Amino acid sequence: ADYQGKNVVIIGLGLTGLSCVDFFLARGVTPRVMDTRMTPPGLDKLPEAVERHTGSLNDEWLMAADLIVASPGIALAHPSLSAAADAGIEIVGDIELFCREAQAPIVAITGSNGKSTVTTLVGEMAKAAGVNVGVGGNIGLPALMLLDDECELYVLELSSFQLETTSSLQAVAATILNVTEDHMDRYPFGLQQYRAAKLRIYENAKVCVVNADDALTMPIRGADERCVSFGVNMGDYHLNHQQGETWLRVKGEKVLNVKEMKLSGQHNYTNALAALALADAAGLPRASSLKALTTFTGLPHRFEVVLEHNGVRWINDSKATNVGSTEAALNGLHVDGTLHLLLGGDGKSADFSPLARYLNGDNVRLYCFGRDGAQLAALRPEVAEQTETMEQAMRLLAPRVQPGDMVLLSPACASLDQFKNFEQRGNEFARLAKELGGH
Ligand SMILES: Nc1ncnc2c1ncn2[C@@H]1O[C@H](COP(=O)(O)OP(=O)(O)OP(=O)(O)O)[C@@H](O)[C@H]1O
Ligand SMILES: [Ca+2]
Ligand SMILES: [Ca+2]
Ligand SMILES: [Ca+2]
Ligand SMILES: [Mg+2]
Ligand SMILES: [Mg+2]
Ligand SMILES: [Mg+2]
Ligand SMILES: [Mg+2]
Repeated sequence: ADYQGKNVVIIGLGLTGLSCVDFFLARGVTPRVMDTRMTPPGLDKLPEAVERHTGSLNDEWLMAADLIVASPGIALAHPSLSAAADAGIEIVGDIELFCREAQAPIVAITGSNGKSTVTTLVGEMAKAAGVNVGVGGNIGLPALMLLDDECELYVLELSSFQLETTSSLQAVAATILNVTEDHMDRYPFGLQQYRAAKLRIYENAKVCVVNADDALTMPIRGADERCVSFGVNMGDYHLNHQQGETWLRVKGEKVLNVKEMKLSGQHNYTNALAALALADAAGLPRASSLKALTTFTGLPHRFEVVLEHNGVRWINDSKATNVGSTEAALNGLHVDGTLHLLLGGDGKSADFSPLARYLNGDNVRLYCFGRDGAQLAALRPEVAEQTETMEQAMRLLAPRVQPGDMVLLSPACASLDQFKNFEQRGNEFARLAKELGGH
């Protein structure tokens, strides 16, 4: 597209907004930028010629714009943006700008949880094929930074927020991995509204990869000829268990024993299936995509086995900051002895009820900590202990573990009551797992 001579205003001075600034500067357009934070991090990366306004939005800048480029972190519903749209001012986001310029096929991945794992996995499948693939859309590598005429394939992780401002995406393959109660703040009309944002990803997609086990991932008008499904018990791509073994199965044919993979957990096996369905639909060779499933290490803090010693697996699932993540970790969970389950932190007023139906059984112990520990111990008081901190809980369980056991940090809560971020929490869990379980 051609932006010469336009009055362009960018909202957000994070990495995403900075990538938008770079995009317009590379095209000879000097945009204006604003951020409601007084001193956003990106401020001191800006060139001198870019006018900037911080500490709030600048309504007259917005109302004079030819094009508003909104960070995903501000709502289309914010009064200033509603006022601009009422005036007929075009509002887009960075993904919309990307889609207008992308000259290679796009694989597009959204969902409440698992996006980063599936996105990275599809990227590995492309790399195994020798494809110069560009992988991004997370806050840490914004899509506009991927744009390059040498790129042969784009793999984008897309949030519901980015999708709300995107209209030009024509994915060669797209998925909604799952939809669970999250981002409730931004979706005042509930789960079907949050869903409608994610459903935009299928607009003009050539192939829709849907979750057979989550009907909210189906396209808005229902299943159609574009749809390929992945699931646990059935679907085009599904899981097969027998003789104590598990296989990935595609259209009636086993394709891989999961013992060749390095990921653990049924939900990561379904992530593998979704990734393979997307890669297949994108035209990547099956052989190299299966090879990627055997080399993919997984991402830190996502159901990550950090220690396996003396028959005890220690699993860092610190990135399970919400209930749907932990529920997925407990569903179909394979443990031969006792599960020692670490829950706690700032639960953000979540309903933890869903976790209850997994915590019966003679082989479960709960260790609950942080701000909301008491709520979590309430799930099943008989098998629960409550401490202030994760380290205290780990010291409580470490002398009790036996071969066959699993120690799972799947907190279902944010970490900010006691840690700088979930990465520090996961890193601390790994340090203590090795201190207490390695020797
Ligand atoms: N298919 C899945 N369903 C539910 N939870 C999952 C699934 N795959 C992974 N998880 C868990 O969800 C948490 C987040 O994983 P991941 O970082 O891949 O998600 P995401 O969608 O990228 O998240 P974000 O919205 O923060 O970008 C981790 O606990 C991971 O184990
Ligand atoms: Ca802002
Ligand atoms: Ca206590
Ligand atoms: Ca956190
Ligand atoms: Mg001024
Ligand atoms: Mg999210
Ligand atoms: Mg992510
Ligand atoms: Mg079902």
